[PDB]
Amino acid sequence: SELRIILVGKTGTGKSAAGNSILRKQAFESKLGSQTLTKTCSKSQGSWGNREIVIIDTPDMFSWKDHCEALYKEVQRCYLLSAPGPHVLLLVTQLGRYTSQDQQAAQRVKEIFGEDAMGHTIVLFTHKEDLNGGSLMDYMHDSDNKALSKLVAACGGRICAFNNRAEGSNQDDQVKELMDCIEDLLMEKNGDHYTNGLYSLIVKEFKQSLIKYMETQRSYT
Repeated sequence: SELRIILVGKTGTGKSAAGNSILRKQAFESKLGSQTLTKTCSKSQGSWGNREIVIIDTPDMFSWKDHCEALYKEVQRCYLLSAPGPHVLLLVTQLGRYTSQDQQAAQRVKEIFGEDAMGHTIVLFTHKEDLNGGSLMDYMHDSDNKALSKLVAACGGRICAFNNRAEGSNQDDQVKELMDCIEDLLMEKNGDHYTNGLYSLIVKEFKQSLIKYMETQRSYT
């Protein structure tokens, strides 16, 4: 009955702080008034509605253009920490600021986890206060950002808004909204988690397979 979530997103959008909001603790390094840069994967756990939540935070470099040795090592770490596969990938973006770099982060999710990972992805929008009291759905409807529309479509319209600084009922409400989105997704998937050939495989063997897998995914994109 455990729920495994992987966090991804463009640098500066606040994915680690979103993880902390969900778990209601300082699970991942994130300091008010400073910019976060996550160098290595880590995991933390909490609960919601009597089930255990396992969150895997990823290095910022997953979202970048790079293919260094450390990248392959950390991807293998991410797969080991999230095995036998994530129920949800949470792609973290800042409201009103979906740029080429967010597009790259989305492309990298497909590269690292497979294009079909979009079918278990939910788009988070941080800085929800910038809706100025309007609804997120109206914001999506009225947005002329074509790349953002394409991401939201790939994700089956699954979206949620957060203020990472939320407290009390504001915090409880945003986490509940996310959990409701997750529950709807899992109902539709008969409770299935996402998986792929690399999860099935689960150090040198994995590395070689991952490089080939990523190359294949780049072509599809």
